[PDB]
Amino acid sequence: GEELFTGVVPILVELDGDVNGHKFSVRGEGEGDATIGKLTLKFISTTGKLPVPWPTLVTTLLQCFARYPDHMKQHDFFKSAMPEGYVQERTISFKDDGKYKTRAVVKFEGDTLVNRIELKGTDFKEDGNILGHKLEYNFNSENVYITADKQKNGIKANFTVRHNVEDGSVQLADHYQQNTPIGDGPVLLPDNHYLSDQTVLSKDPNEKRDHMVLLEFVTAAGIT
Repeated sequence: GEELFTGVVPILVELDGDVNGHKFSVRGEGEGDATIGKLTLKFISTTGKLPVPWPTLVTTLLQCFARYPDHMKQHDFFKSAMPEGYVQERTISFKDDGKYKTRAVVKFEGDTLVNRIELKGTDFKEDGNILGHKLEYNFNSENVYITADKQKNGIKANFTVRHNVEDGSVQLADHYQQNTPIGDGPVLLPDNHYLSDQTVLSKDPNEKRDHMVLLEFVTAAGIT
């Protein structure tokens, strides 16, 4: 499990989405290095312009690349489910707006870690932040809190992303998360801990298509 992440791992992310009827498709590529918990990814909208703001998709677009310090390595559920993988399901509720419902399959295909995501959004107002494209191209990073769910044999996470609106307001995104392993072998189930996130978004100056460059540092903490 954790032996699969000792070196740099190439990454493929494929996303199919529909929000209030607006279909779109996103593909991402890059690499991960869990020794330093580093993610470098570039996503592109293959269906033209994205009908939602890119920041709203950052959390949906590989926590198995988190660096768990040595003293916490028995709490790494994500890497314990590899190579057969795990299913990541989320419900991202946007305040005074709609919600994303995502289901992702995260496993290895050879040496490549593949994240295949289906996203469905409903109840979005066309003049509100998301569909109105009123969110700034930035990201406020915080901690993701993880608890074990022994009965369903996985984990759960509950965190809230704050999106800066162009007018100075803040659009909240309530994330409920579940992860369930695909394989039947036993996995590591953790005590309560958290992932510390550092996220930067940027642009590729030579990329003509609607895209987003993503740099992520994910580290576990909360257990001494």
